Amino acid sequence: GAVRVSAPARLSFTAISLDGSSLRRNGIAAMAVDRPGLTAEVREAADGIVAVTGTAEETARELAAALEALRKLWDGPAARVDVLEALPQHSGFGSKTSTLLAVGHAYGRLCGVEPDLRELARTLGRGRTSGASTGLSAYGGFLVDGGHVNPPDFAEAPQKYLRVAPPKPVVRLDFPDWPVLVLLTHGRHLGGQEELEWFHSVAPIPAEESWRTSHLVFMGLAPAVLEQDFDAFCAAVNEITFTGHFKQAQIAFQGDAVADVLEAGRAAPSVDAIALSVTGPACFAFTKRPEDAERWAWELKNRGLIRDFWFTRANNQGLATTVVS
Amino acid sequence: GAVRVSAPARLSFTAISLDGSSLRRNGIAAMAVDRPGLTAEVREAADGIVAVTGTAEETARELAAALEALRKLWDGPAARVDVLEALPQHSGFGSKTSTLLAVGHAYGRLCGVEPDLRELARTLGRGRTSGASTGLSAYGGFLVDGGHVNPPDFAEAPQKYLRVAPPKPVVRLDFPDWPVLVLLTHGRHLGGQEELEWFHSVAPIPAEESWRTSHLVFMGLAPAVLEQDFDAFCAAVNEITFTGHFKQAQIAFQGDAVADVLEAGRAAPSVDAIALSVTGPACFAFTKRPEDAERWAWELKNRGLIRDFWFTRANNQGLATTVVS
Ligand SMILES: Nc1c([C@@H]2O[C@H](COP(=O)(O)O)[C@@H](O)[C@H]2O)n[nH]c1C(=O)O
Ligand SMILES: Nc1c([C@@H]2O[C@H](COP(=O)(O)O)[C@@H](O)[C@H]2O)n[nH]c1C(=O)O
Ligand code: NA
Ligand code: NA
Repeated sequence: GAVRVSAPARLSFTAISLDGSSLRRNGIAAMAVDRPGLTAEVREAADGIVAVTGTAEETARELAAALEALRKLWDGPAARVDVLEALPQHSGFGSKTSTLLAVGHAYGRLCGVEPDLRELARTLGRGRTSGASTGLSAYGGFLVDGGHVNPPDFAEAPQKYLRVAPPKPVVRLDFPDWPVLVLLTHGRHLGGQEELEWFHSVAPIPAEESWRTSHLVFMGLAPAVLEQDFDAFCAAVNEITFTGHFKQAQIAFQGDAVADVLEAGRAAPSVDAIALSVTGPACFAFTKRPEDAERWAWELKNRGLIRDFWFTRANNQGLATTVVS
Repeated sequence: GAVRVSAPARLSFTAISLDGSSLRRNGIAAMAVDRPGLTAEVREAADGIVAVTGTAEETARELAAALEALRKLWDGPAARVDVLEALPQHSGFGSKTSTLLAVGHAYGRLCGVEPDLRELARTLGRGRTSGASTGLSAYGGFLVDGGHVNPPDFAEAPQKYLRVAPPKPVVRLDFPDWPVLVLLTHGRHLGGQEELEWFHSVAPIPAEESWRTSHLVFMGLAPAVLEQDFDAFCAAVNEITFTGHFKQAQIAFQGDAVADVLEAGRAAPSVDAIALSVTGPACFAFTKRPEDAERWAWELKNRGLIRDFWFTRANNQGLATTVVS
């Protein structure tokens, strides 16, 4: 037998609370989509040897380590995982957390265990700052996690904390039946030390900017999703993309390759709103005229301003498993 | 037969978005408690004449009008409602909405109808600004509604809007198993035109203040509730009570009678946090030392600084109905 697992990608709108005086830090607004997706089959390894196929080396080593640990934890068989459809690594799709939880849950099912995904996340050391991928793995839809309570020492040295349980979702909603335009831009994958050094230049952000981001997320995005108000939703997405303090810093860190696409989407009458997922290269867009947006993205792809584009829709469930032979 | 309905009071922490440039207006953070409570019995009026007992005149006239309308709407019998336990009127307990929805739903049950409470609210003209009482009637617990999308004209004349469907809850959580100390202060019930004139002096509030209130609510109160973090919860409640721009204006409008109690609660080591519900007179407090807080409130009541006090707990369900004879 095999356990077949499917999971959605995570698209992130913004991180919220990154100032040096707030009661809490982090917080992520995010949604789940069908494409790109993860599709993987977990079965007993014939030779009793853990085996991983169909991912980049970093994720494959990490899946092997996860399977060797869960094998010891649940006293299960050595597993092979064949990843038939991989989430693109370090592209703004939340691939590591989404894949570790999907495969872990699947191996869990193979072991006759039904794991808590927040616990599995903890066990595999995921969602230290973000609860987005962890929550969407469980629920799908649109979600905002409440990040982490800040300690009394926080105001003194905000840089030590900002950088064991993943934040639970303070908002979880079904995403309306609106199509999502995914835009794969030209974008570098960021340099670990270049990134840490970049983050320590931008953060802590002004307190007022944390507050405005909470306001745009909780009193902009989230009610628009809940009330299925397309115009309200797009107004909030654009306010985040084009005015969000931390988002602006992410766009500038990625540079012209992403900025040119966001400005093109804003300019285009076929694109009602557009966003950068994390630091990309994945951007995502909303349109009440997808026929027009298709034609717009096809020309950007021809010109070589983007590498690729596709329409997808929200996943309002999270991961799914089937037994197959 | 009779339908016996019980419903919790609504305690309000703060209104959120009351500036002249925000994507949305209003928004309420609130919770449901057992005491004060509503307890009412709805039966067929023997003489075929609508009858209301056990409330103040304003609410009684309004319940009669509601029963005469729902009678016509659902083609039901003339009802009598005996309100055995009334929510105190205009005291910060959300009595009108809570009572209209409880009695309407009960009469509904008498008519063999199961009404949508948001629709019933609309029908009876409730939750024009607040969704707090409407949502807590349905769910109980702790909730934050997302208020109302602001029109394009809003930025021009914010005063026209600020002042048909009630806002749905963007956050709904179970309240943890913490006791709530209710403090009934000396407080005037506000003058309709004194209030409208007061509101037009304070609102619109600065944009930065709207943003900080969203931040304290969504990235303060709500995650603390979700994670059952008492110290985090109290830190957020106090930040709202003592620094909330709009809350400060409500305290100053009510004056010394409420301000003296809030300052006493803040000063008291037995009171970890305290809040004013709307403009009161009801305040409410949290304590990890309720034995000490009991002794503190007993002395304030003896001295005559408060009229009354009681402990209660959260109601995590909303209204409940039973059939009785
Ligand atoms: N910069 C991040 C992250 C980081 O990605 C990593 C994976 O996250 P998940 O896939 O577990 O959700 C985390 O380390 C988080 O810091 N998330 N959202 C953002 C954002 O800017 O919106
Ligand atoms: N100033 C209000 C109101 C008003 O009370 C009335 C009843 O509300 P519900 O009982 O339907 O929730 C509404 O008209 C609202 O404007 N609510 N919360 C507040 C607050 O300051 O927190
Ligand atoms: Na556009
Ligand atoms: Na105190």
